Amino acid sequence: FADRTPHPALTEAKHQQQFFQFRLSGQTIEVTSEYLFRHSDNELLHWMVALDGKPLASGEVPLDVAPQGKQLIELPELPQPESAGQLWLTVRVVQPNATAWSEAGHISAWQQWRLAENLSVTLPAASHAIPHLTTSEMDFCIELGNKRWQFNRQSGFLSQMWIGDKKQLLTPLRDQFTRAPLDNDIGVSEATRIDPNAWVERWKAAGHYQAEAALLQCTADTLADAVLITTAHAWQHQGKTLFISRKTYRIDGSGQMAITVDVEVASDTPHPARIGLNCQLAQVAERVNWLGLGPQENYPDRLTAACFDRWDLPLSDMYTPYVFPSENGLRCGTRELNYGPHQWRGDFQFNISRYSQQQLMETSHRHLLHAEEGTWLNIDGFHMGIGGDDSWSPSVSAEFQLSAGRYHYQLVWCQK
Amino acid sequence: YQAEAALLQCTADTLADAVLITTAHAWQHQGKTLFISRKTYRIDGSGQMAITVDVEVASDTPHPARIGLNCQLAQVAERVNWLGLGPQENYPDRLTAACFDRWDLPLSDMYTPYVFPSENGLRCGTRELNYGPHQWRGDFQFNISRYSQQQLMETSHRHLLHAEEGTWLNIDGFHMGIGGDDSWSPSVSAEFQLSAGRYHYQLVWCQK
Repeated sequence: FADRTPHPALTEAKHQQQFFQFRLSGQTIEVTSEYLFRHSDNELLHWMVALDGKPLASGEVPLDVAPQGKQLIELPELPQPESAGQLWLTVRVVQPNATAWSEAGHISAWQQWRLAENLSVTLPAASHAIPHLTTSEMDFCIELGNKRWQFNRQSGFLSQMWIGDKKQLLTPLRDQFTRAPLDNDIGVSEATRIDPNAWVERWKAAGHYQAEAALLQCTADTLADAVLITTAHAWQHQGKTLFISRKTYRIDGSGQMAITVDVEVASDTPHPARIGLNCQLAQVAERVNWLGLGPQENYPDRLTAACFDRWDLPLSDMYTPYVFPSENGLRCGTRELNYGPHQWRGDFQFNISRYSQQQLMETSHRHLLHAEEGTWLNIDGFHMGIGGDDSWSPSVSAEFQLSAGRYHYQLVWCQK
Repeated sequence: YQAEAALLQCTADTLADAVLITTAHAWQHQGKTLFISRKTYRIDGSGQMAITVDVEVASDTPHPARIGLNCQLAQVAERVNWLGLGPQENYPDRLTAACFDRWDLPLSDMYTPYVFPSENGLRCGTRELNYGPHQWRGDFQFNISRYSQQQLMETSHRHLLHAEEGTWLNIDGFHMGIGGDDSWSPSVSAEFQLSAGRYHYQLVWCQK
């Protein structure tokens, strides 16, 4: 920023430009120096092995590597854990002494890898309680304990949840296919000249920002130990069907709601910016806790610098205050997200903030944004790349466009 | 090639207009779980069985060659009719020459008689497959023949293959590339390896 505070992209540049390169082969790390002139004489290697965020082993090895040379580092016999989960190895190079340009403890390079994984073969504990379905003309209602879920039969969306008598939502949980456009999506360098190839112009012409959901199907069933709700929706613009969404919600005896989503995208509409859900939660909590890539904002084509771990930040750090407001704050590769009493599990991307995608789209300056009631949560199965080879022509590479035609993802929403 | 399936779950429910069967299986070798498969079968009033499959693959096992189903059908029909890429054999990294259309061939053209027997005969990008009275719909790859994968693996020469009873059908959600930059080192590019960790696909099996 003009006051010399960093954008989140500065950390991506730091990692890609590091002077040490690392390879892992079994138990050996190979450290290669990209210095031309100096020996590594102010460097030590911290390693750590963790299992789904919880630490298991650590260590430090002093680096002694000639300019353009290699050093092999053998790790001690790693622990075999009983429990299920992915093991991660993380190395960081730390400078123990101050320089002319850095403080003591400056981290100059890092790298992360997956080691062994144990898949969970334990079937969930069978609960005695059965959730109760009630059916009016307007609604399906599911009660279990103090918990309640309500699905509106005209819209076919989850419209409210209660814990006790405390309502949890301010807006229903609905599909989302759009983002507040980034500067690379707008694709303008001269304010007098408009490109029709720009992502935002293609999305606007096709009607993605205006598409209205039509309900196709909405039904409810009692199984032995669960309630199943099944919905389908079509998004249309002027006769043309752009997207179809088929969902199942399965509410079991433990109180966990499992959501399964299957989406079809017309092959001739421009590829959507995202495929996910959004809602506005009634509460405002101080912290956000997640297990996945961080701690900084990261996108599918800018995530090499983020590391998988357990992160905890205050809510205001989950928003990036770009001077011209846009989509911001995404965290990728997430397995678990905790916010107040809510927990979401899956394999997803999310952003969480006090500003809707709509408010970010209609406001031209950050100082004119005002916090909305509650918190806006965007949970995505899939998200387009952000580009940036330049900003005045389309620049998202084809491997980061959402061009597969069929998409599938699942979440579990529960109360921790 | 040795992994044994262990049953985790198998339950049945009557819905308003359908029956739902739900299964889970773990494939193991010496304590280590290699794959987990969760399936639903939903049999409705029109007689269509809808099958939904979700697979997890351990990150540290080598990427599998395919993710799909197989069975041996009792009947032997003369023709195979499909809507998808053809008419020749095509694989995920060798399909640029095949065109999407409606193809009809005799069963013996669905097998490629390579002198040293191997996996052969795959057709990709398929939306519909008709064989005798059966129809399968989805978005899948298939091969159909009189030889099991096991017989093709254990036999060294094509002239020693013998037709089995009925027909062997392999239906795949996903299939690895075949390589061929050379034949004496690994040569399948990373975009054609099955490295995603989680896989999902669905079929409808019905009688036409």
